[PDB]
Amino acid sequence: GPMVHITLDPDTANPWLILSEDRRQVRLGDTQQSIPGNEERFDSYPMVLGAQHFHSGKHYWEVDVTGKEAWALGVCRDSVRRKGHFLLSSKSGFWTIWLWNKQKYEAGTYPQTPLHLQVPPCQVGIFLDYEAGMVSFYNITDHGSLIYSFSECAFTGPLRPFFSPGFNDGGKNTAPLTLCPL
Ligand SMILES: CC(=O)c1ccc2c(c1)N(CCCN(C)C)c1ccccc1S2
Repeated sequence: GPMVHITLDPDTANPWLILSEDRRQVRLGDTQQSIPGNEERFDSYPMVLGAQHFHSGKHYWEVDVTGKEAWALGVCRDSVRRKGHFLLSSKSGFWTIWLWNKQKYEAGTYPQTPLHLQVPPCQVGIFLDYEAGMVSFYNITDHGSLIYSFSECAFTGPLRPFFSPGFNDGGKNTAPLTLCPL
């Protein structure tokens, strides 16, 4: 079935992130870690990928976001640029939604799409359908209602799970993103 056990890829993790020993959780740090400047590491935002690669098929996983004032989740091409600033956009190889400022939910279309959520999600489900060209986001707290779906994605190559526990703000928002047991 589509449920997949995601683990986080340490080689991609921005130095402002702290990964748990089992690589199932990630949070913002108060200072940057001193770690290699390898080509796969996001250097400008607190972002990290899952280790898993998807070339085809249906895949599903869930993330706990309880109480966080900001986070971003989704899928991206493995080929996305890792160094420098960029637009989180489905024109740039990312299919993502996010929260910031405690109550501003947006989908990473270009331009961005505001999302009106009646129930703030505590857990989010991410469903990837490679052949259908779809990435769908579900509000587990609201009985699995649809938050947003990207369609007509027309994927090539491997895709990766994408995560951010927030941006750097002054040590705020330090609770982790946690991959839920499935
Ligand atoms: C849209 C875009 O390219 C974009 C690029 C990077 C980031 C981002 C938006 N925001 C949303 C804006 C935060 N700014 C205003 C500080 C975000 C949200 C949750 C977690 C991490 C991040 S960092």
